[PDB]
Amino acid sequence: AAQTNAPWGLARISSTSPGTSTYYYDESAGQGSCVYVIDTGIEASHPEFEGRAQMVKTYYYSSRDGNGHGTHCAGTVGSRTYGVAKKTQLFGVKVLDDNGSGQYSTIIAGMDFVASDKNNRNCPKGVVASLSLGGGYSSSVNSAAARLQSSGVMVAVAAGNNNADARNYSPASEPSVCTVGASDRYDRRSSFSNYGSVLDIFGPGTDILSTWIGGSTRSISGTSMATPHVAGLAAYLMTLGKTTAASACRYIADTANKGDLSNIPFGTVNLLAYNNYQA
Repeated sequence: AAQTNAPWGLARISSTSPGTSTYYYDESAGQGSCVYVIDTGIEASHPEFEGRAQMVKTYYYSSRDGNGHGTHCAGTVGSRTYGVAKKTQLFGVKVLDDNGSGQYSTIIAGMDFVASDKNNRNCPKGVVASLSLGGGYSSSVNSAAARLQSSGVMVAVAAGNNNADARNYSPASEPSVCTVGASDRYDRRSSFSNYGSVLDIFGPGTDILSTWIGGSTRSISGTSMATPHVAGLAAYLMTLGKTTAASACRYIADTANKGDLSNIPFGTVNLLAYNNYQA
């Protein structure tokens, strides 16, 4: 399938070269997979989600996304126009308040929620969790992410936006999950992207168009935007049967575009997420 005039990041993940604008992908499109977006919520009523999004849990007075961040990330995972995996099921877990903040204890509870809640959902092709959040190093936060991964969920987490080594941030620094840095449309490391040995992969993160609250759209930047590209890619590849939740991060690294990014510090992987789809 070909989506013309796609957001640059979608075109990038199906291309061996920057500078194109059509996204190419197998029409299975993540059907039968599920992606949990653990964030500020999801505006499930947005036409772009086509009834495939729902809120499953909140720790606050509403499950609505009063911020936009979670809706934007969910749109990159799975919206019809802005999403990588256009037929996946999206499940929102609101661990962040409408200002985008959340206590680590709530975030940990949300991760353990997903590890159990997947047993209440129909996801025959597999389960992914996208975590566009983080703070300073916490062994308890890392351990929660490790448990979620161990339970059979492909966990993708943001590297962070500090232009620093991600070893000092959580859950970015957890070795067993997929830690995602950000790149721009010219294949440069995004100016804010964290780096370091703990990163597994880069995805598009600068000037990413996606859904927003109030039935709208906007372009924003962050490792928060790169993470759902990788989460959606995992769901797409799992639906294709090419990999599993336990092996998808490694498979994405195996099949990535290699050595094409600039300003990657010595010791950080130079790997850009790529679907290897041959139309």
